[PDB]
Amino acid sequence: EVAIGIDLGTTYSCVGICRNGVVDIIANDQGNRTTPSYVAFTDTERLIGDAAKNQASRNPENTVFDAKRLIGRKFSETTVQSDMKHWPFTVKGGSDGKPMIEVSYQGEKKTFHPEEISSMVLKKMKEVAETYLGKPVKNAVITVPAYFNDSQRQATKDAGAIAGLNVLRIINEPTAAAIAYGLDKKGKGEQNILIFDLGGGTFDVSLLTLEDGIFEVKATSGDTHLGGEDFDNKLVNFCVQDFKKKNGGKDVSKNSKSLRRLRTQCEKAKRVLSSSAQATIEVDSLFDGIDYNVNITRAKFEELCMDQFRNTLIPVEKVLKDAKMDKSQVHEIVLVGGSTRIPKIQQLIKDFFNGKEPCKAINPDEAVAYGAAVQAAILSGDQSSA
Ligand SMILES: Nc1ncnc2c1ncn2[C@@H]1O[C@H](COP(=O)(O)OP(N)(=O)O)[C@@H](O)[C@H]1O
Ligand SMILES: Nc1cc(Br)ccn1
Ligand SMILES: [Cl-]
Ligand SMILES: [Cl-]
Ligand SMILES: [Mg+2]
Repeated sequence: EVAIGIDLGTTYSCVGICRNGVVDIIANDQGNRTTPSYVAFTDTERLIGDAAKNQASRNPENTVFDAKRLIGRKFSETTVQSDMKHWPFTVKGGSDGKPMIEVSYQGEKKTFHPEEISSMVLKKMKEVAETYLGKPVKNAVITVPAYFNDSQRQATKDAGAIAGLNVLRIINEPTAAAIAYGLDKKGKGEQNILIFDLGGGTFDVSLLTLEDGIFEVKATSGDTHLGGEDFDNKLVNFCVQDFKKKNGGKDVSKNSKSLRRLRTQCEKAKRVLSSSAQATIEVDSLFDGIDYNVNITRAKFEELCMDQFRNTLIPVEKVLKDAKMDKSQVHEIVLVGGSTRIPKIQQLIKDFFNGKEPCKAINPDEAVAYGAAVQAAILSGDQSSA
C-alpha cells in the first residue's frame, strides 16, 4: 500500500513520500536529503551512498558511480567509449554486449551489470524510506531522463525489481519536476514549461506543454557532460596552477590522489560560494607534504566558469527553436539540479527570460523525487495532492 518516489540520479538520488497530500523528502542516516549514487566494495564490506563516496579517493578502483551512463547501453556504444576515460573502475563488454563493471570485493574479482549497481542505490533509497516510515515499502515510481530510450527505461525498471520494488511507473524527470510544482493543476489552459536541470554531471533542458492535466515533452536538449563536477574541475585546474606558482613549479596533477583530495575541497568551496562572497580551499599535505591554502572570491569562481555558465543558454535557445516558439511564450521556468543554486546561473536564466523569476521554491536537487512521490501517491489511489 505504501508507494515512494525515487529520483535515481547520475551523481545523487533522492526519495520522497506523498502522504495526506503533502510530500516529505526523506533524510538518510547522515541527515542528508540526497544520497550519492555510489557503490563501493572493500576487503570487508559493500558501502552505498555517503559511505561509498567518502572513501572514493582511498579506493578508486572499487568505487562505482555513473552507472546511469551505462544502464541499458551496449558496451560498444560511442558514448561508453568516450565516458569510460572518466572512470577509475574497470568496465568491459560481456558476450551479450552488455557492460560488466569489475571490482575486487573481499579479495575476489566480482562483475556487475549497470542495473545491478543501480539496484543497490535503489535498495538504499528504499531502506531510507523504510527507516523513516517504520514499515516495509514495496511500490515506487522511478524517474529517468526524457531522452532515455526503451532499453535504458527497461533496465532502470529491472534495477527496481532487483531492489525489491514493484515499479508502478517510470516517468520523465522534467515531467516529475513540473508535477512537483502543481503546474498540471492550474486553470490557465495551455502552459509552456521550461525545465532547466543542471545536476552533478549532466545538463538537461526540456520544453513541456501542458494542456488538460497532460504533460507532453515538445523538445529536449542539453549537454550530457556539463554539470557541477565541471565547475569543481575549473577550481582544481586553478589550484594546480596556483600551487605551481607557490612551490617552484611542482605539479599536483602528476598524483591522482592529490587531485582527488583537491577536487573534494573545491566542490565544498563551490557550495559555500552559492551563499557567501568568499570561500577557502585548504588541503593539508596535498603533494610532497606541502600544505595548500587559497581564498576564492565568488567573482573569481564566476570568471573561471564564465563560458560554461553562459553556454547553458545555448540548449535553451535550441529547445525553443525545435519547438518553434519564442522565449516570451514560456509560462514557467523550473530550476532543477543542485547546480541551479549557483547565483550566476540563476541570474543568467532570469536575464535570458527578460526578468521572469524562475520557479525554485522546492530544493532543486529534491524537485524530481518530490514529483515522483506525488505521482506514486496518485497511482496508489490517493487523490489528496490535488
Ligand atoms: N549549494 C550548492 N551550490 C552549488 N552547487 C551545488 C550546491 N549544492 C549541490 N550542488 C551541486 O549539485 C550537484 C549534484 O546535484 P543533484 O541535482 O543532486 O545531482 P544529480 N545526480 O540529480 O544530477 C553536485 O555537483 C553538487 O556540487
Ligand atoms: N560532466 C561530466 C561527465 C563526464 Br562522463 C566527465 C566529466 N564531466
Ligand atoms: Cl503512498
Ligand atoms: Cl513519519
Ligand atoms: Mg535532480
